Amino acid sequence: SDTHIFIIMGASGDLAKKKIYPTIWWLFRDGLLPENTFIVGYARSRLTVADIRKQSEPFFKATPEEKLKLEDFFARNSYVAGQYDDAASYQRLNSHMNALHLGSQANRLFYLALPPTVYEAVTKNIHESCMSQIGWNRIIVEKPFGRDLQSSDRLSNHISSLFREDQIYRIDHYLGKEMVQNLMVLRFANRIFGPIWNRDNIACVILTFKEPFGTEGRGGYFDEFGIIRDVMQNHLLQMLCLVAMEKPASTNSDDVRDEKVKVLKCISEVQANNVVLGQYVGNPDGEGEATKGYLDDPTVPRGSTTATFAAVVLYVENERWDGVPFILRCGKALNERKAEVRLQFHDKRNELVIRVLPDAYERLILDVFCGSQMHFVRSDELREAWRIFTPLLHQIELEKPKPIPYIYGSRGPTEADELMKRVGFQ
Amino acid sequence: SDTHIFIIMGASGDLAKKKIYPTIWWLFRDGLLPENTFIVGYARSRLTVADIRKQSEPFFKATPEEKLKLEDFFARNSYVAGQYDDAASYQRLNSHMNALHLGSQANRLFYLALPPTVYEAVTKNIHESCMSQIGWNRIIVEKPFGRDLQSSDRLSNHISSLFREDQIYRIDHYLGKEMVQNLMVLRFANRIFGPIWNRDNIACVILTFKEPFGTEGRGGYFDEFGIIRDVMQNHLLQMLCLVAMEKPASTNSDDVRDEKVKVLKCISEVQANNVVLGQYVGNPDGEGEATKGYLDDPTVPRGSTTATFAAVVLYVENERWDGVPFILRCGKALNERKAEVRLQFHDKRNELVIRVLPDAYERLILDVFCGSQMHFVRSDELREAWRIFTPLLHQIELEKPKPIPYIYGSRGPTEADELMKRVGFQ
Ligand SMILES: NC(=O)c1ccc[n+]([C@@H]2O[C@H](COP(=O)([O-])OP(=O)(O)OC[C@H]3O[C@@H](n4cnc5c(N)ncnc54)[C@H](OP(=O)(O)O)[C@@H]3O)[C@@H](O)[C@H]2O)c1
Ligand SMILES: NC(=O)c1ccc[n+]([C@@H]2O[C@H](COP(=O)([O-])OP(=O)(O)OC[C@H]3O[C@@H](n4cnc5c(N)ncnc54)[C@H](OP(=O)(O)O)[C@@H]3O)[C@@H](O)[C@H]2O)c1
Repeated sequence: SDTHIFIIMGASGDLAKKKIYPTIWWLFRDGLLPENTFIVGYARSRLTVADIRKQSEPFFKATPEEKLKLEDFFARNSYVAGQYDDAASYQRLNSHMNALHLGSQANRLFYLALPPTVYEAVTKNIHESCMSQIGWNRIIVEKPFGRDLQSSDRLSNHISSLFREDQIYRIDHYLGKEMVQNLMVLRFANRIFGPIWNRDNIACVILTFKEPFGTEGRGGYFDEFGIIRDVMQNHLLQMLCLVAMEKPASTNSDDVRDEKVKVLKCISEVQANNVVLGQYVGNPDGEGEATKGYLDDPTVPRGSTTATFAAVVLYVENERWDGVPFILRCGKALNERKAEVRLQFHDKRNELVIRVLPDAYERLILDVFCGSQMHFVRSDELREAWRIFTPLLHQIELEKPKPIPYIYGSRGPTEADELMKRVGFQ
Repeated sequence: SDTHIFIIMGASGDLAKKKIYPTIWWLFRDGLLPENTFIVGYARSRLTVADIRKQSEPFFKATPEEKLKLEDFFARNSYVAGQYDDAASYQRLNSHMNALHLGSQANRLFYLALPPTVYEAVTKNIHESCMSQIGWNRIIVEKPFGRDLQSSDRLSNHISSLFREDQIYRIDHYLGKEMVQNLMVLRFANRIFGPIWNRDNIACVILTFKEPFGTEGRGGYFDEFGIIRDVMQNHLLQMLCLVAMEKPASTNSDDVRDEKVKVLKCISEVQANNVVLGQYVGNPDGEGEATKGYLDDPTVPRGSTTATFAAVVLYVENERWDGVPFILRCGKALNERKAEVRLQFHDKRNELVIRVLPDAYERLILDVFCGSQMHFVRSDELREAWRIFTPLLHQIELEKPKPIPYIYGSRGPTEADELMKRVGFQ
């Protein structure tokens, strides 16, 4: 229809006031939201809309001449309070949404801006209380999608036992304002260079994600993940899929995601001999945040063996690719801010390099509004990535191997380049 | 065999003392010449080897410790004097070559460092006087290979009436020390991206040759050619061939040159509507040779309509390429020193970019020594390029259209970009 309700499960946290309210503001200001779109937040802290405004207007970049549009925006805003496992609270939320103009028939988009530890509760109550009877119901879940195959499997099974896959939207948007253009141009490259990309012409493919900045006083949150769960298992693996995939049956989201799943189902579990881990130490001669290392961050626990750099070799095992090594190299606190995919050819060796107005996160919100699931990891697709990376992560958490120390600013630990050479790179 | 004689027809000119003596020195110093190689020069001016040495040693970059190798080098040197159409002079040359150690059986490589106006004479006398009876005989001819289809045809017919094609080596080496790597990597790219390069995936191909420097006090020699005869008709057309060619039957020089000829035989004669010509004027705000324009060069005749920039659209007409425009854009005195080939794809539009120890000219001398004709335009291949570009050049010399004036440092006359847009570039 034409009436939409944007439920924000958790308006009192960072992601709410720092981004999603600003981003929805930015889409409304530019006339990109549906004309009949209400924004309804919901958390336990009792507070007025004006409190959200006083504590989240700084981040809007508002200018005096455009503020009347903002007044209409906040007329669209409303907020109610309640618990996350209180049936009466969800009933109050549902009745308040029904009270809005045409809220009975309206589409409902639930953004779970909550720590996944409460998801099991929320997804339940919504399912039995707040789902629309006429319009569609789409839920946006947030990272982490578990931390291993078992936890991710239990969470995804719980969520998919209540919502069809065309209602589950797993969003990921923390690696740059050009995050969607990456996958878009990589899909275009797979559609163009489809016939060339075989084991006959290519000897090795690499996928690189370098960042020049460290954790920057926030290594405490990064310490509970690791560089494998933060960059590799989700994004680099998705672009590996996009590189190695077959020609899709069409341009539907589900067909290309089927091809990505088919690619993932051919990658065996990575083992430690094909893995090089590294941790960045403070640069003695640099200045600024360059002087501090990973362990010099106060939020990082002492003795942390968490890797902030990883080089991993995977192999797609079919007829198109066999023995062709896919080298995923990523790392915080490096020499450049580079995100590229280089395919080296069977012959100095020659290689093809693929380097990178709706801006990423906004593009993603608009995809869930229109309904295109193109860029969201699908539930069965995730299980395969977690299967690939789970034994290695269990081994790392069990044995806790000391990551190779590398100097802040270096390209990486020399063992990574040695690993590349062992498999056949030069 | 093992004995070689390097005849240099014309040791008293620039190309002799500035390059070919230095280059052969550089190949001997590095042990790249055959061990039994004699260097024998020949021109009308009577002079000793020591005069060539006193006037060409500056250009050798000799260092005190390496000069004993140079003494052996000049022991290999010798020189005789005579006319270019005097039978007795060529008889003296032949007897002197026979006098050398094993000179009767030795291979003979004739380098015609002479203005082509005497070629007809030289190539005759050699054919009847100085060709070896046991070893091979290879002649290196030099630009210009004529100036239109008729003159080039008469010259090539005269030369090929005396020497087989595996004896004629048309050398071209004035556009950079990386001139051979260009064609090498372009051949590799054709062998790799063969299946992709069709009219289905590609909408437009461009081939760019930009130079940031002007004529630099030597516009008098450039004025008799034009930018079409200096860059486009020879080099850019060769790399167009290398891009659009089919898969060769093997890796022989003659098979790939057959493919290049097959490509050339499908390009019709270019007409003025697909041509944009430009002449560089002095930059008022720049400094140095930037202040002077093309007409400010004293060696340039007043009122010269010679084009120093050209943008030309050609079309290969077969089944692999049809309606696919090949845009050859070249120009002296520009913004960058760039030599690239960009293939634009059928969709912002995406494009594939191909940009560029034996160093070019040395690599070429070594190819004629070993005998690989890979990088030398073959006699039947040249005729096709001259056929393509002859009507346009006749029209330019007849009507003398004033080239579009463009500012020194600009990308080029706006009419070139307009021409690109007319054919379908964006
Ligand atoms: N790179 C990443 O992976 C990344 C980065 C940023 C955010 N995120 C995800 O984004 C989501 C939003 O989190 P946030 O960082 O923006 O802020 P947040 O403080 O984690 O959560 C926002 C709201 O959640 C409720 N909440 C927090 N902890 C709770 C608990 N233990 N029990 C019940 N309710 C609780 C509170 O609402 P009330 O107290 O008002 O009820 C709080 O204001 C999280 O799921 C987080 O994982 C991920
Ligand atoms: N970009 C280009 O196209 C380019 C650039 C450089 C050179 N070249 C070619 O390289 C070749 C070498 O020429 P160069 O520039 O190095 O010097 P050059 O002075 O043209 O020729 C060298 C020798 O040729 C003889 N010679 C010159 N004009 C003659 C004439 N009208 N009749 C008879 N003999 C004559 C003289 O020998 P003696 O007086 O001792 O007998 C002279 O020392 C030429 O064919 C030229 O076209 C081309």
